[PDB]
Amino acid sequence: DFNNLTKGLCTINSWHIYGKDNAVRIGEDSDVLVTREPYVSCDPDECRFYALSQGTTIRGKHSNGTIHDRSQYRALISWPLSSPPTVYNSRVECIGWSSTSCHDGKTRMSICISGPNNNASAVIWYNRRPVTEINTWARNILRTQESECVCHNGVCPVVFTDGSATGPAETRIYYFKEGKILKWEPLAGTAKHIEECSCYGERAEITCTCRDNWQGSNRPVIRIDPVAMTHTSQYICSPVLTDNPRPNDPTVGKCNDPYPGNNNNGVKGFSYLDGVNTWLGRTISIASRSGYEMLKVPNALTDDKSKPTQGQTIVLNTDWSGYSGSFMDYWAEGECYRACFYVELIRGRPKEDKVWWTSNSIVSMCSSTEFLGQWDWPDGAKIEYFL
Ligand SMILES: COC(=O)[C@@H]1C[C@H](C(=O)O)N[C@H]1[C@H](CC(C)C)NC(C)=O
Repeated sequence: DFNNLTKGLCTINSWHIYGKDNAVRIGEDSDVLVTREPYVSCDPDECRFYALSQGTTIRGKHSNGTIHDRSQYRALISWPLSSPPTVYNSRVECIGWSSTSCHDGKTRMSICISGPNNNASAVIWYNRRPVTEINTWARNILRTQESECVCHNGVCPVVFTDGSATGPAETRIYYFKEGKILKWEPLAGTAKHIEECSCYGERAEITCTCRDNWQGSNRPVIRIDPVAMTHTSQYICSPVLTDNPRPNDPTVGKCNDPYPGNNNNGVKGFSYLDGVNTWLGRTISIASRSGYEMLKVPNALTDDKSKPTQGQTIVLNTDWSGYSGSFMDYWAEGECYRACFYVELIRGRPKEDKVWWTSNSIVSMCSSTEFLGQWDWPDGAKIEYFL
């Protein structure tokens, strides 16, 4: 049967290490593919790492220029958890340079988008076969979440965006079932710009924390009702800003508007908004993608004055991070859903231009009801070795 979001989130008192692939360190002397925009996603019988290959190995001569985001040599690949994305173990879900993927309890739906900027197209795969196609509607880089979608009784909402990344754009929430379109709605609510949403599901509701790439340093949020197939949007009210780059934390945040200070830029991120059991993720640095920390900010979503009450560093401010998204093992034993997340640890350009490539490795953590001691998890690769 299709999976149903019948549980609530487990109580988040800290974070335990879930998975790490040390891909760059290993790829230094093995056939590991160059990737970026990775995530984690589970099936009823296993969980896997996901990412957008660049169609070449790190050591390969074609790794030169992989700082680019959209080429005809990219594809959404998945591989064994904590293993590295190698040529020999990576499974291709579909061809394209923007994606999302999730299992509905019976089988898996995967979405890849490809094509020129003014004419991209999305192909929705289900049970590994192509089923539905959707052409651009704004003729400007049709794109998706870059992390797993979430399903409820067969219905799997997916947030897309087409248009300018630096101003008003055309965002849509598609409601799929068995890879077929049941309905779609244009974005509503007060979120003024949407991109790369990180979502999770609990108690028949789907929360997506996204990125306002044009004006908000606070992160927009879309909560979706998968049964009525309706949604609303707002901004995380809390003054604890979580995008990047971003201005310094104020004492009051903004609920229905973007907090200003930085324009046309950002990073994919996520949060878990569950009343007092709310945790936010953010790079430690306000100017670059360095370091990563989790911050317990009770009622962040609705309290425009909520400040940290607990925290945990995931990556030190002297190590590179990157995209970060949410996922959960909706098929684990237990009474509650265990909040998990991954952090893309970017290596190479533009920050490390001694090499001509841009890749990353993965770190993943899930929550614990215990108050576990913390440690930091850097990529671990030594750039000098690639010289
Ligand atoms: C797959 O590439 C990404 O995720 C890239 C990565 C890059 C970043 O922020 O690091 N910007 C994304 C770019 C953002 C758009 C809104 C301009 N998306 C696409 C599909 O080109």
